Amino acid sequence: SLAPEDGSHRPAAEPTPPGAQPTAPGSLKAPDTRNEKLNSLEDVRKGSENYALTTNQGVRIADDQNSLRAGNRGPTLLEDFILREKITHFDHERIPERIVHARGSAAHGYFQPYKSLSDITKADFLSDPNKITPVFVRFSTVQGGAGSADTVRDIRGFATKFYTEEGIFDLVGNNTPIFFIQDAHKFPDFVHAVKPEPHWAIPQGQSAHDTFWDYVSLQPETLHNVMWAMSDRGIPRSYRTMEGFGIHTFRLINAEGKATFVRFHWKPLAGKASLVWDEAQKLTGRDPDFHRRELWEAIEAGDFPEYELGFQLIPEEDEFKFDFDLLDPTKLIPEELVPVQRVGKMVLNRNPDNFFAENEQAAFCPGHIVPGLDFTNDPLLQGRLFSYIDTQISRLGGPNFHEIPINRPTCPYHNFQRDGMHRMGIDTNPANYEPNSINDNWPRETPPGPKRGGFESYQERVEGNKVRERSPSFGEYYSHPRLFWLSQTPFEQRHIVDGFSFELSKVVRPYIRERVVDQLAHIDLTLAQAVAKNLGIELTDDQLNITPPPDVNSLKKDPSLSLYAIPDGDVKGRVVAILLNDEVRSADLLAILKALKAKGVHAKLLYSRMGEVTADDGTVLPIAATFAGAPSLTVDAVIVPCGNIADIADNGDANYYLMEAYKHLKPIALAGDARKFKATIKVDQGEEGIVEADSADGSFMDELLTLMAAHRVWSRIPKIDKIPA
Amino acid sequence: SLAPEDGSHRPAAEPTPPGAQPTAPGSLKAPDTRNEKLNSLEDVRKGSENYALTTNQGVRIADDQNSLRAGNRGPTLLEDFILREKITHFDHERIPERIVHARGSAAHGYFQPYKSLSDITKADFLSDPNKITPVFVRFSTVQGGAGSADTVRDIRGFATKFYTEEGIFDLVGNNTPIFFIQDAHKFPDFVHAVKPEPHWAIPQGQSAHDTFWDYVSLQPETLHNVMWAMSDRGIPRSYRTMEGFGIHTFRLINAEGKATFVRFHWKPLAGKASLVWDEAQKLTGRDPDFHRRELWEAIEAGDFPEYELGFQLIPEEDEFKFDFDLLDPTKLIPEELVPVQRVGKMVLNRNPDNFFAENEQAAFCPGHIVPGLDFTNDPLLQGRLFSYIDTQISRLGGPNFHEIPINRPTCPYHNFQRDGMHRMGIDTNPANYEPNSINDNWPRETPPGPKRGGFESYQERVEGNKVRERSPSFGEYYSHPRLFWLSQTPFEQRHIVDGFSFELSKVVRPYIRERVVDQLAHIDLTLAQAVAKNLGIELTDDQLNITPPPDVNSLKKDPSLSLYAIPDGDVKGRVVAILLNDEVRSADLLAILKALKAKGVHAKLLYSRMGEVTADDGTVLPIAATFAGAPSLTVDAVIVPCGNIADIADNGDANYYLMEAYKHLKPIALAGDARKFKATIKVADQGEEGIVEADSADGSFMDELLTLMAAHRVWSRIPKIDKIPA
Ligand code: HEM
Ligand code: HEM
Repeated sequence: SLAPEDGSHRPAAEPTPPGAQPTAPGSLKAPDTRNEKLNSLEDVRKGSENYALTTNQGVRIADDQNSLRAGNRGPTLLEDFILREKITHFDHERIPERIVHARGSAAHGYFQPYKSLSDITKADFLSDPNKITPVFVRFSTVQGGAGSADTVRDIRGFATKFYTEEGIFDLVGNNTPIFFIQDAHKFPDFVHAVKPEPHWAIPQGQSAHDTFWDYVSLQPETLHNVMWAMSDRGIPRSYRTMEGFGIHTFRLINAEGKATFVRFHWKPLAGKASLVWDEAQKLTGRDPDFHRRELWEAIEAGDFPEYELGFQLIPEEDEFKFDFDLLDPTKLIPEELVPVQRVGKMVLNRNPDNFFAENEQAAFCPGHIVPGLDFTNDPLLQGRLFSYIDTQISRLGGPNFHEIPINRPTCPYHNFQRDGMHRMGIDTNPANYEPNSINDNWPRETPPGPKRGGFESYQERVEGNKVRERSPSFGEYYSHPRLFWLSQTPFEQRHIVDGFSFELSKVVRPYIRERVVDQLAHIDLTLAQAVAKNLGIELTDDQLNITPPPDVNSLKKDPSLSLYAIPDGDVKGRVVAILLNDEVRSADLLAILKALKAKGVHAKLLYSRMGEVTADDGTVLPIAATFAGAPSLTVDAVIVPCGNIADIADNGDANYYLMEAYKHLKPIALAGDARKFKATIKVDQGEEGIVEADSADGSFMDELLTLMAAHRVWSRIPKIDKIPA
Repeated sequence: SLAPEDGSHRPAAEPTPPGAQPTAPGSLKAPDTRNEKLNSLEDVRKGSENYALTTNQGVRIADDQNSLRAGNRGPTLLEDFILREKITHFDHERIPERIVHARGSAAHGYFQPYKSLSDITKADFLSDPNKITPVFVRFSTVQGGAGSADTVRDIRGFATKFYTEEGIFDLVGNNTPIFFIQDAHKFPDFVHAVKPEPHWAIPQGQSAHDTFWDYVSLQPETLHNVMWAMSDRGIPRSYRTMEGFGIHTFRLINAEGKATFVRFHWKPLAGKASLVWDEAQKLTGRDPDFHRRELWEAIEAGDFPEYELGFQLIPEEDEFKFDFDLLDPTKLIPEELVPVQRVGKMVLNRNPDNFFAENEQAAFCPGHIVPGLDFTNDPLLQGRLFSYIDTQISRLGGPNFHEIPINRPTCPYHNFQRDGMHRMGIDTNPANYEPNSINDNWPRETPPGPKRGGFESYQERVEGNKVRERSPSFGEYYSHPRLFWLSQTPFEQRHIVDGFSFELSKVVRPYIRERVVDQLAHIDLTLAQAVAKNLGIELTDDQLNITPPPDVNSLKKDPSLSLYAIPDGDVKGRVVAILLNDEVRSADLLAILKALKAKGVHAKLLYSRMGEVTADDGTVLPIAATFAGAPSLTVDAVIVPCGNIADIADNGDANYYLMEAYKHLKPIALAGDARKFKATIKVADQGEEGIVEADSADGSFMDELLTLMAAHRVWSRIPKIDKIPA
């Protein structure tokens, strides 16, 4: 009898925009949204409604408020089995977090290819355009714990579990196309350096400390993935607005046994967008769950995250054609030399029911491949194949982690494997070995073949001695950092300079700072000088004379490496803050919202207090948040309609919201008297990125939506140093 | 060699101010700080200098950069035993974090009593003023994960491990004197409610979501601890600047067998200080490891955290002489009815060497008591006794967690317990059971005695029927929250109203907000009216007519419940930001620093870039951090000296630096042309209380600034920050 009579506790099982309703588990939120993986999970879902509360043994509980005691004011009794089971289960809730990418957010989806790829690979999931494969995707950061913030400067993980007809395929990618290290053997050294320092366990979610920059300074192979990290790539606006990459070269194998080299790409259909550092660092304070929240809400809204799977393809005879080793994971393949051809579409359309059961327990391993794919001798990748199965024995508590429901294949699985902790499968097979006659040798081996064949490795030639030795072909470190750098817009280049500058400023030992700078002189002198000047370091004459590295196969730049050089903006799923007053002009707010709804743009209505305001025309407006409660940090744009502006004109928080939005390069739109706010951000004829008009004209809504399509107002950067926000 | 020639890589083994040197494991940083427990760990401490790099089996590694592979562009081989060992170890580094109080920072220290307490207890470690007991202290939040932020709004844990001669005593406490719930049976319900919500695991380190307040609204026993939480107690300035409480009534037992009732207190020598919320929420962004870092750095500097252990003592016959029940842990004992007798002093004086080894693996339990102490029937505490041992099994991977070194007793430990995962002790006893004749029954039972006796429970009379039932004497929920609210300052009350309003602001279902407000009308109408207004709620005529709850044993208020009502200010260990310019007035700096050193106040010098600047008298000043890099959030005060003020006058980061500190009520001092900054903070020519100003910083200027800091924050300023866009 505790629920409200108006039924305001329950959300609607309808797509609703962010903040409209309580968020719910996905099967309640969207019961009609289905795929084969999600239908297969019905057998393990527990309901709640109209159920007696029980122990795990099915015994109904009379009193869930009290321990059993020898009297009212008595001591608690050992015999209280209901108390102890409840506490015992609570005391054992936690399991070890992932050693890396502990922080992650996940959703169910489906994948479909555009056309049969059966010419280049015999993988069943790429075999036909009508073949629809369920996926589960987890996006993550890298350094921080499960309880760390989302919008840190870090790499992001992009791992995809394809539940195919011929097995699970895990594509375990990152949001940059390279990694920091060449050889798996040094993964703990590099991960120990970026991680919090072992004496005092500081700092969390930050590469900005001494041990990371010490390692980078002594291992220049790192410098290419560090540039990406120090770029706006390091702080994305959303998981929906970043690129995914496989990073390693892998193989495709077709029915003839012909092997094609591949690199995997995810391209975001919503386009690439990133935060700026001041905004990102502050947002870890205002909303540490910002990416996790944004993603759940985009999906509850129907703003389904969409990505296009892309292949970079290289014939086997083309292995040595480039200036870099294809097996080197610190080098990218420029899109200018090898294009991405579109392979398929992935759509994330449903949230999970239980984060711990589905996200936290989900296990990806890049070793999970299917017939039609295969590895290469990329010596980072070779090392990963051992690690992902080893870690699950402790993290998921045994070798039966595949029987945990999220991890189960939809396709059939039968073998002679037996027992292990938390064994779920009860095998009826008389034989637990092959060859056997007592079960006629079932289940049986399948020979390799074009469809439904057994897995067989590509018969790659191996010649050479047993050595622990780095290929000399890997021993070039500066030319790809340089290609990346020259491919960036000038405003991206300052953001990179500022990232290096900020992080190095945090480094306590100055010699570590000086060595990182000396490494930068080897990539480009302009970038190297701009950092030295922010650190009060002066380049020597030797440093000034360092010859630039070769370009990569004759390229001066590649613009596919920039987030913004070629615009790809889509406003659908973006959010505007609307700053109300106590007597809002109804005409302005009516026009504003119908323009946003038309382009799938969301709004939140903000005031100095919660509850309701009334517009000039009597309309009751409910309030989503306070100006302090949902700061500018959390929106793409700000719109102030006309009304009793006097009401908010001297409001400290209302003026700061405009200044915070303005400093962070966001579009700002002012109608009527709202223009008087132009004084707080020191703007009168007006400027690019401030939309102003007598009323929210509809041309006014067109100017604002056009700016939102370009994501930020880069022209504004020269003005923001003056503004104290 | 990879190290610099100059030796700038190694910190000095002598105390230094924060930022002066790189931080170090405590045994490198302070090798001559010792106690019996730090000396006991010497057997497991592992050096690194001048040693061969080896496998765990002690095989020397020749090449630590490469997998073994067939050809230098070849596949990795299974037979590489060195790579697999390194990867495996890495692949298995994490253990589960604690279910609650996962986020924490800890340190070694000692405890000494002021005088022999054998009159009221036979606890050996309280027996003698010369008895020095080593400790390990862990401070924590409650809700957040091990990787969540320090300065969130939350309860803080204050756990103390005493290594006594008669066994380990863990006093496991929180920074408020009550808890949210009465019976341990509902702990999982309350924790599930305050924790991130199960569908999407949002939000981290916050109680500002629907399920916590849904529970608060439907369970009014919660309201007293919610009041402390919504107050500035929820956002302390430092672990050094908060109080500690055991919460439960415990028993002291003396040699004669007399039981005395006790509640435990930790009184901070550095005094009580707290953040403001806007400042604290932002610090979780700018520096989420702020409490952890400050603790480590205070100790590296020599500003030791110090606390006074205090007892509230109730003789057994007074058990019913309060109009609240002593065994209810949502109820507090007012220091006005029962004063805290300061009984001893604890000092935290050494950082650990390895955070995982000592902090993360440290296990505390309220069941770990020693002869001279006993329990009560407090039903929250009764439940705790089961849980602390139970999680330790999964979290530290078996029943041998006491053999993890930081957990080990310094006193002798011998029993018939055998085996278990990772058993370290090799037992030579021919017997693994008693009674035995084969070892002559060693080891042996000890009869209870005044000193070095066996533990025997206090023979408390039990009369009742087996019931799952809540004492009706527990069912009064508003009178302690009222006593707390009346005991606060007007600015403290404003901050509580703001705490409730901001958090209920983030509650999505308005009926939950209406419901929490209805509860506040049962506590106090003024507080209920101010929260409803901030939420656009109108109290009904009914809500307006709700009778206030009665006084607690007729106290009108208790100023011990307030952080600021009585000044306890100590500025030793605080920090000042000094905002530099490219030609600083040396006269201003020379006075600013001389006065801070004298009071033990730290300074970090700040500029628009790193490196150095030169003073007008030719002094080279090293820059500690940028304005952006060390925001106002991280300092107690800001002083701006004279020099070339034009250099930073148009600097947005520098103006905003002063605007943030002003909004957060911090003291600001401006000398000479620095006064030109008064305009950014909208201070008039006439000046205002809380802005120190003079044409040079001569003596009166610093005495004015340091006086403001003793008062911690400028409360008079709260009406003037409405009109600052910061
Ligand atoms: C290009 C290089 C790498 C990429 C792109 C990569 C990618 C990822 C991703 C996306 C995850 C998170 C999966 C999830 O969300 O659950 C992850 C986790 C992990 N990675 Fe990597 N990784 C790389 C290199 C390595 C290496 C060299 C090692 C060790 C040899 C390693 C060991 C692990 C482990 C232990 C986890 C946690 C495993 C688990 O509990 O499931 N990774 N990696
Ligand atoms: C007044 C009430 C309570 C206080 C003051 C309190 C205090 C604490 C503190 C300070 C810690 C952290 C210890 C550390 O740093 O290692 C802790 C941990 C814990 N508490 Fe509580 N607690 C209370 C109630 C409860 C209750 C009722 C339960 C369970 C029924 C409980 C279960 C736990 C558990 C399981 C841990 C984790 C311990 C570990 O993993 O080592 N607590 N508590």
